[PDB]
Amino acid sequence: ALPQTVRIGTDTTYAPFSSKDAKGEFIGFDIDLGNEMCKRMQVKCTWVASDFDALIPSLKAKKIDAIIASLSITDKRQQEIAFSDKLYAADSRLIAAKGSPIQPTLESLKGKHVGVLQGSTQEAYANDNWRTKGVDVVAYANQDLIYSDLTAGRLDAALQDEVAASEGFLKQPAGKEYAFAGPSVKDKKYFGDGTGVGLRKDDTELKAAFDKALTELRQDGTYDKMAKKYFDFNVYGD
Repeated sequence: ALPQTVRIGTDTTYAPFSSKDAKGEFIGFDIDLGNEMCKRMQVKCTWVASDFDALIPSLKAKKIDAIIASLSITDKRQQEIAFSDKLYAADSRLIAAKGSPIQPTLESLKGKHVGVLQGSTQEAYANDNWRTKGVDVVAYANQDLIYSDLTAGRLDAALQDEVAASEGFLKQPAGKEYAFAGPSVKDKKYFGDGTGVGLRKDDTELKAAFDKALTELRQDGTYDKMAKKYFDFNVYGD
């Protein structure tokens, strides 16, 4: 059976997907997606705020029943837990000066100076595809210096998470004359297969319910209406 009340864990420090408003209500695209799915599942859902690092432990311990918290669908996590179908993409993407012909390809990037955050999934992607193939990829301790190096012309391009740069640098005055260069880069190995509802492996009925609700709210246009509140692009991806 479904939970009487599905307890859904999230970390409310990640706008525009999950945060708290002035009245202490949970808000964001993750919250809209969860609530809409729950409505169609005809189950009660209670949101539970905690730190992201505690979510999978809480799920395994049955303190909560589901995770919606921009949780990447990784093969490593798939070994321990289950996921719904993709909620939206969490891919990376290059940023360069407006008008730049740069593409996220080895051919385009040879001769270029690319910056990436040290220790990141973006760094790993850039390492295997670009740096070891001869592209000047330089790793940074701090994202802020990546962006100030880009605007100063020290860097030609920066490889970042797509949505975070879209909400951050590209909407700040310093990023006004900058733009994504080429399409997002997609690879489950480095970036996962999108985000999804995190679930216990044996709760197959609950997975079936979330997946059914998601398919239905996507095909009747509710997904796109909800996403448009936060995003002016195809956040779902491919």
